Amino acid sequence: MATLLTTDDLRRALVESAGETDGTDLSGDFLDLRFEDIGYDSLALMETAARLESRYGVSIPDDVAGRVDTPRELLDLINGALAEAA
Ligand SMILES: *[PH](O)(O)OCC(C)(C)[C@H](O)C(=O)NCCC(=O)NCCSCCC(=O)CCCC(C)=O
Repeated sequence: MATLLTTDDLRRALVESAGETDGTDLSGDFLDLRFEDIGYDSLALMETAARLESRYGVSIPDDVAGRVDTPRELLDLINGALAEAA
């Protein structure tokens, strides 16, 4: 019932927020990899965040989206706010 955002969910959703950036690798452990390695833009991540905010019912300050380095931190932001909604 509580749709805790997993690595597999993120692997989908992250791609769902990238349009022209198709063809990266998000399958060979991207969780500790950096957004620069996975070819993610700055705006793309704001967008990724907003996507997740609106779907899961959370919120993340847009600057904090640019403060993350690795996807696990972004993921932490989501599930963190999600766990506050409980
Ligand atoms: P990232 O690490 O490249 O950082 C991006 C950003 C926007 C957080 C940062 O503040 C920045 O790029 N600052 C430079 C000054 C500036 O005004 N940048 C704008 C760049 S993109 C879009 C700006 C905007 O006002 C509206 C965009 C609306 C859309 C894309 O729909």
